[PDB]
Amino acid sequence: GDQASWSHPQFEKGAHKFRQLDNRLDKLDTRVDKGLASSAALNSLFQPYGVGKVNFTAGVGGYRSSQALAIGSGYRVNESVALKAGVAYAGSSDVMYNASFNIEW
Amino acid sequence: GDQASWSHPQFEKGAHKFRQLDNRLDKLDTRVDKGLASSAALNSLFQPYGVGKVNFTAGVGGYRSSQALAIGSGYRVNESVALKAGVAYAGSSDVMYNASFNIEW
Amino acid sequence: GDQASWSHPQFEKGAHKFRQLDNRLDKLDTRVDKGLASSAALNSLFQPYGVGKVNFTAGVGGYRSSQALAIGSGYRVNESVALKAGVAYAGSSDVMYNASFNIEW
Repeated sequence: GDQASWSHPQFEKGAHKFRQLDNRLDKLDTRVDKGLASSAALNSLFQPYGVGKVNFTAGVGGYRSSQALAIGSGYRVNESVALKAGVAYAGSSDVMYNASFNIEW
Repeated sequence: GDQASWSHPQFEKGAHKFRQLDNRLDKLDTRVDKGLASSAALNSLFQPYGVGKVNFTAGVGGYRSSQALAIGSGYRVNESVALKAGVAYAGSSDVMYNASFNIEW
Repeated sequence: GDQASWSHPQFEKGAHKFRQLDNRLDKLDTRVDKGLASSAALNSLFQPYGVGKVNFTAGVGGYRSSQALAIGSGYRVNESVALKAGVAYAGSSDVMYNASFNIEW
């Protein structure tokens, strides 16, 4: 039983199975921790005004116990239609890209 | 050992256990990939102005290697109080709903 | 086989291994459900205007089949530079913090 809490070794091949599963779960949670932190940072922008010019959006964020840096840019044309798109950098292999559009009803 | 990398079969019933766990993990990660993509797309809006009318917010996004479509709408009354709410459609069984409010301090 | 669907018990110690893994997966998905709901709620704000004052941002959200409450606040100085930062409360042990900045290009 390894030390006490873990206790991966179970059978002739249960130790490798338990370790593999435990490693996969930790990897999923990690991607969500950093992935959410970066995504939020990007979704935390909104471009300050924009009657017909370009605006730079960027910022950092954090989730649970992780941190990520997100960036982006969009062009705010007129006061009726809009558009925003940027990329977020989380951890190492956790990258995401956004692209939405705002409109007045 | 299946092919080489996988190697699900372990014992008399380890093959089914390893496959079930591997399938569950992949399903969790998937929901996060599309779920985050859609959520972000919705959170990437902000409604262009709004002194006392309605605004339509919609857009698409992507995370890691997935894509989702999000939509929403809110009424921007006055220049002090606000409100935004919309729904996001990710994958197939990945739907989320938002509803927040902005205020000037 | 427990009841039918579950069927955790497999070997002399497979029941405990299957239960532990199944419990971990459910815990990961949970953190993502509430974590995404709260994060979105916070990222669903944008501060209504701000030429040189403070703005309070807060709201709730939901993902899949969960609900969370998020809050935050930032100071909107001038009509070129900006900043937003807040904290989101999800479930019980699912807390996140954001902090980004907007700028006109």
